Amino acid sequence: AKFVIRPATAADCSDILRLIKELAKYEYQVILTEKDLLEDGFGEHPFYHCLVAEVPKEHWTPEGHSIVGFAMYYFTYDPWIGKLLYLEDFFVMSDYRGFGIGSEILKNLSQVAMRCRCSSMHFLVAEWNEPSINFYKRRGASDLEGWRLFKIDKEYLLKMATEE
Amino acid sequence: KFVIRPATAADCSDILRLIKELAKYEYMEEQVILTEKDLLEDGFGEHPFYHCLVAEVPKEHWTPEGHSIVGFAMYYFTYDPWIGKLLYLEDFFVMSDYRGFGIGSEILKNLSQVAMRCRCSSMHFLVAEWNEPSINFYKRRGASDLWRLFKIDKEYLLKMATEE
Ligand SMILES: CC(=O)SCCNC(=O)CCNC(=O)[C@H](O)C(C)(C)COP(=O)(O)OP(=O)(O)OC[C@H]1O[C@@H](n2cnc3c(N)ncnc32)[C@H](O)[C@@H]1OP(=O)(O)O
Ligand SMILES: CC(=O)SCCNC(=O)CCNC(=O)[C@H](O)C(C)(C)COP(=O)(O)OP(=O)(O)OC[C@H]1O[C@@H](n2cnc3c(N)ncnc32)[C@H](O)[C@@H]1OP(=O)(O)O
Ligand SMILES: [Ca+2]
Ligand SMILES: [Ca+2]
Ligand SMILES: [Ca+2]
Ligand SMILES: [Ca+2]
Ligand SMILES: [Ca+2]
Repeated sequence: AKFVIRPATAADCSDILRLIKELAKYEYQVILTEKDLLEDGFGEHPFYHCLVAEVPKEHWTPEGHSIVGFAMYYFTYDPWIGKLLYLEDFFVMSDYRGFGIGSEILKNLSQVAMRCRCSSMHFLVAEWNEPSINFYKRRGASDLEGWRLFKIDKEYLLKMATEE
Repeated sequence: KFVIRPATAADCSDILRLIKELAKYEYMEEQVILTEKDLLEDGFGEHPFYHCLVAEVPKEHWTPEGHSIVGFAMYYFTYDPWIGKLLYLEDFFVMSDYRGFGIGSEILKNLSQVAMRCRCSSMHFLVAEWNEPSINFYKRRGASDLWRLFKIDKEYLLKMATEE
């Protein structure tokens, strides 16, 4: 009912994976491990940053968890405009929604963007996810040729890395 | 006769030049509002928001105007919470008169070695549907072709950042 928003620490990684998997579940599997998450976020070069919502013992989940929400983000670069904050995952446990946790994470995300001089914050939302679409729209969000996403998988990267 | 190397801060005027030539190629040169000063700050300060590789030619092959940089790639890392680290190819461009000589292939070898060193599972990138030469260029190297994007601008972010 009351809560604190703070940067994640390494000891939060198990809760982060649990919430990544709960958001995946809401959108739809997840093959990332706690160890990856730990190395990728808290090693020498962080590949993502996380804000976490923490509730007092009074309001811990039935399973005993203090962390009831999170956001995962990273920076991207638009070579026409400049740096962007990219919001990757954003989720509050179903029983703690509607009490301002979300809005507080978004204020903290907003602060990061201004500190870091991002012109905009970018994020994906599913078509069917109507409550989230309206929630974002209320806060200023607009929606954005025809350019296709391509990927080259590690087996082909390996081939090119190791040909001369 | 060419070397692929990491960009240095002194290469920023060339990077902007090639950013603009790629946007022209993509029918969108008028969108480029980035400056050389932004590139320098964003690329060559405390926190780089992109990385760049450049193709430099020797004196005997400099462009008619005298430039030694004839190609580049701009990249950054993103994070897929289901999978882990990804290498995201933002811009990839070789000046027309210097295409067909192995430069793009060699840039792609260097990108693939970044992905391997960094343990990225895949390299992701956008390709316009009209851009047939490049589509086939990438498909011959293993590329596979494979939800609404919202933004919140600076003024709305500042708004959320500064409220109780
Ligand atoms: C992942 C991405 O990058 S995009 C996808 C975003 N994530 C999701 O959709 C996952 C499911 N949803 C959620 O986890 C959350 O609802 C979030 C993250 C979207 C928002 O977090 P919350 O803590 O619920 O936000 P907060 O409490 O500040 O406000 C939510 C708003 O919805 C309303 N609301 C939320 N729950 C309820 C409810 N059960 N009944 C009535 N109204 C509700 C609130 O009144 C509030 O309204 P406002 O827009 O007028 O301020
Ligand atoms: C972010 C993005 O991905 S945006 C889209 C990419 N950019 C564009 O479309 C802009 C126009 N394109 C460019 O400027 C590009 O970098 C490209 C895509 C044209 C590639 O750069 P290039 O230097 O032309 O590539 P490179 O010269 O290595 O290879 C092109 C072809 O010539 C052949 N080739 C080049 N050099 C040699 C050589 N020395 N011996 C034999 N064959 C050669 C290659 O095999 C390749 O053909 P393939 O597809 O059959 O293998
Ligand atoms: Ca996500
Ligand atoms: Ca910053
Ligand atoms: Ca220069
Ligand atoms: Ca681009
Ligand atoms: Ca690395």
